[PDB]
Amino acid sequence: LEAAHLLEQMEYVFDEWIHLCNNPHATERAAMIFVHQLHSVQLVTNRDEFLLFLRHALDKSVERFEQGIHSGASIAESFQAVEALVKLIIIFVKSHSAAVAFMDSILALGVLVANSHHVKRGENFNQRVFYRFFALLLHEVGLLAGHFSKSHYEQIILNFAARLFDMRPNLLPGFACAWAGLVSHRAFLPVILGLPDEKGWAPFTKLLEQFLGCVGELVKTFTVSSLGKEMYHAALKILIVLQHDFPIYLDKFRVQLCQSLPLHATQLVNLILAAIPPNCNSLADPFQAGLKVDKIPDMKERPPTAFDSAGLLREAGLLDILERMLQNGPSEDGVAQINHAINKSTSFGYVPLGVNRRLIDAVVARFAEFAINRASSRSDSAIFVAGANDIKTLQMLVTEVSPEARYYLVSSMVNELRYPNAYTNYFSQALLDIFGHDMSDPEENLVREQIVRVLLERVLGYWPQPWGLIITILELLKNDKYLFFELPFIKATPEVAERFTALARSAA
Repeated sequence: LEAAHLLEQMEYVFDEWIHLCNNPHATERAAMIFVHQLHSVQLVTNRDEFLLFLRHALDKSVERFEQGIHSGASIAESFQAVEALVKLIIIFVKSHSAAVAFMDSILALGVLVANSHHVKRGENFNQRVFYRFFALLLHEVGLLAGHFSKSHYEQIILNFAARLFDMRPNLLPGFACAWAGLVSHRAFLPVILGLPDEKGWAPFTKLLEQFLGCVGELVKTFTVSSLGKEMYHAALKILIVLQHDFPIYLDKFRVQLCQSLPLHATQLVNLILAAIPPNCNSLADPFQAGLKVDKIPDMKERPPTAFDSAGLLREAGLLDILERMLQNGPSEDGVAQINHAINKSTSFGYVPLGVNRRLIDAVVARFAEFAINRASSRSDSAIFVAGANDIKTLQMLVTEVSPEARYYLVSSMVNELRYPNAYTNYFSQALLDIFGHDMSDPEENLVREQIVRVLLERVLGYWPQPWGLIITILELLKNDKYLFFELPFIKATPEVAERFTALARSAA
């Protein structure tokens, strides 16, 4: 009843504020008179009444924008309503942590209004006005970087990353394009990763995994719509930027990002893997002369990882048995217990169809870590040992594991061989050892078909490949005993053989 009058008062105040911003014959002093007057005439006494005013103002800004666009006015002319709101907002944040709590409340406010216009108008949602709102706030805060303390500024950035996640394409699918532009925005993306001690890497990787996953699902459904193209192109551009500007982050969180993407999305995944650290200059041409990988310094260095492989296994309660198998050699009961946990994603008439990706990625990662400890202890300082228990543990693992499940098992190892490092080194030696194990046996031959089928898919595409990818395959080609040419898989596909032969003829 009386509540209707209150809203009409809030709307009237905001209208007067817009007119002041639009009037060129207005003095600069006029604006600060308006804001001081807001508290004296009891228009806005409490902090809640201010938020309510800002709730209604952001709502009107959206209505004003749609009004302007439909009228035929320029897009800049229609933005003046939401722009006037942001200006008033900035006035209060410079009046001063209260400022951090004030910024956070407005961010959460924008989320509420965005969700409101998506609930009330799902198909009639307009991303343009809401994107402009958050984009301006990102820009203005960046200008006030010197004002806030070093700790207060970081809190605002982290809170911004928190509020962006509250507007997921899963929860706000009609805001996906704009949300993508906010994650890739030059006022947020560089500053979140720019924070010291990698404080912003964890919030950012959460947004990105939602983003990459959103694209991946679109891609799988054979999209032709502008949405899919806009979303996929945004994915390409953001990964290209991340690779060049922040290669260390893309190297450290490589596992988490690949999981968000479907495996067959080869190009998107390749952008993550082909990334190289700035310090590394050991990148040599695989084709050149008689290149010997064993004589490389960075081949023993351990790349950084944000992946918690050890913790994920412990949480699954399978960490203890794996380490016991890495010490005591492969055990039949052990592999079977790991395999069941892998295929689990039990009751009467129940069969598993899905495979746990992350658990597999955890297991694979542990085989390399145990090789690192060995190298430090040994006088030979070699990472890979052909007669060790772990390589036989991995050997038996690939054999007894489900065909679909072994596909993810091998794909994990190939994903690890990238630029010259210990992980690339270990899995390059390990993947060949499995391929060379019991070549005469028919069952092992089938596994060899699964390995080449994965490798062939990665090199089939016309794009820069990882270093370790080419290195491993060339060794698989150059070696006589491997007889890759006369593998029943290579005998099966003529077109794949054509592509492979071209690589074999470039294999100087």
